[PDB]
Amino acid sequence: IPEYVDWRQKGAVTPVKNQGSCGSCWAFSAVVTIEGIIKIRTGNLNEYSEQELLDCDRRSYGCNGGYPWSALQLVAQYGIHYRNTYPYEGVQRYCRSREKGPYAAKTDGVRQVQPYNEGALLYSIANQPVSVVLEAAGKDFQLYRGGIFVGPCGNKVDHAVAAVGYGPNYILIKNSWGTGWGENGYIRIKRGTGNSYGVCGLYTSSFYPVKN
Repeated sequence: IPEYVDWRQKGAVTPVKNQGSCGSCWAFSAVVTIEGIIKIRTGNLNEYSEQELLDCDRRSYGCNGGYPWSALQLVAQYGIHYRNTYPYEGVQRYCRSREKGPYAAKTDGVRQVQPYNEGALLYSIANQPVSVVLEAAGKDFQLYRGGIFVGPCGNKVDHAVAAVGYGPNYILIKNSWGTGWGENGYIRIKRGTGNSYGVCGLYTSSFYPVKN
């Protein structure tokens, strides 16, 4: 795999979003990976609906938190609508998939990266954007403005985001806190520290969609 990957340069990443106060990060993370794999497989970059996953993933807890893997399982089992059809409201409401016409996109399954393995995560990122988790609670992450982030941070993961690239010393992360946070909404997190958790627990739990 190459020394640098940046899915933004391949036109496979949509603009940075702001989830607001709702604990919907798991839905935003999952959508980034759907947006990416559909561009990779079909050539078209579309925005898909975080709100649909928020409303309709019965295994998750709406704005109280959730699971990227169940959100991705939902998209493989049913499908997902365009963001424009099902825009983001920042609050969980009734599942309205059936009232909004046919699904826009569908995937075929979900896979997990082997946890606590930096190389396995980089291998998956070279193939597509990947949903990852990290510890965001610390003020250093909250206040991050730029540069390759080394912490301080623990490994008590609490926030789902998407890995969309990497380089020799970092993994490139698309956050869902708007374009005013970090590097126009992105963070570069240090890699290669030899800690199997990853910096801020980045290697704990990573999933990606499968599309034939």
